[PDB]
Amino acid sequence: KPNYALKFTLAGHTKAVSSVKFSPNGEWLASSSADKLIKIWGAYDGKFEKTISGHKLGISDVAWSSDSNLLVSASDDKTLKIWDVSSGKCLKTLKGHSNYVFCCNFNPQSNLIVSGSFDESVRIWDVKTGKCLKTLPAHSDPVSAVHFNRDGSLIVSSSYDGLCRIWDTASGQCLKTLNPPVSFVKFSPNGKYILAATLDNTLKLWDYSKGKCLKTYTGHKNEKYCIFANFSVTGGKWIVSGSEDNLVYIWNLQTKEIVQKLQGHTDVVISTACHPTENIIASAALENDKTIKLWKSDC
Ligand SMILES: Cc1nc(F)ccc1-c1cc(Cn2ccn(C)c2=N)cc(C(=O)NCc2ccc(Cl)c(Cl)c2)c1
Repeated sequence: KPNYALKFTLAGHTKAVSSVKFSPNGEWLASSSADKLIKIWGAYDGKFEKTISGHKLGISDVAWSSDSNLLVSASDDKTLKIWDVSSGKCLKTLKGHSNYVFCCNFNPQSNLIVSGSFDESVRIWDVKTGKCLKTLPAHSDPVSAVHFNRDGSLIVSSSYDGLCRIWDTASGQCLKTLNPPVSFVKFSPNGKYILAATLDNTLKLWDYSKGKCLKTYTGHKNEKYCIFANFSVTGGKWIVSGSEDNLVYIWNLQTKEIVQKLQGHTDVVISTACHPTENIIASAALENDKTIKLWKSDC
């Protein structure tokens, strides 16, 4: 069992925190917020580094490029923005969605960005030009998550419509459809499995090639919000997720037993992230809390 303990509470956002992500080189934590700002924090000392501003409405999501130099943010102003982290400057504004942009990610090469929107579409953008390359009529309800697999050849998307769809990046064509609302989806690190959250207090680990569910994780509270979930792989093999009972849940991946519930937040833990090399979790909560917490375990 892990023994995550609170190391830092990061305060500064003035509305709900929407997403936290560690940079791939492990050095930074980025946070987005309904307060229209991105904040950058030291991953190991918790130290506030800078605020990045420019969006006209709340930010739902942020994601890092592979070299840790760029960020992309998704916003209720219906755009995404590409940021140079070291200068804080907006490089591109990605325009095209007809409703709030909810989720975003770079591919491993980081020449592409994928986005999902309340307009029920998934878009694929060129990082260099900022132009939309493809619009996928992906779903029949808001898109809750978008994720590239390990080499970027595939995109997985999820939606309130209850579907999880896998797309061929190069052509935009749908390869597989896996119905309670699906509130989150992500590829496993090797790209073989998919972790999917549904709004019936349930996480499931699917085999992608087989199209069958392998494990089911329950005990948390998730019926209203799209809550990030993670594979923790630096120590023991865990599943990590937030919860609407203000706790961070950690399951043993193989046995599906809840092995730790992290107490401290005073609102829904909407986002969790796992550090790329250290046994460190970042968690962030909604507007009655507005803080980010950094936790460290020996295993
Ligand atoms: C707090 C905040 N502030 C802003 F300014 C803008 C957005 C948000 C926000 C963030 C998250 C976490 N998050 C973000 C990206 N990703 C992949 C996530 N999991 C979730 C929600 C949510 O649950 N909103 C209702 C809802 C229910 C069902 C569906 Cl289907 C959808 Cl799409 C949304 C809202």
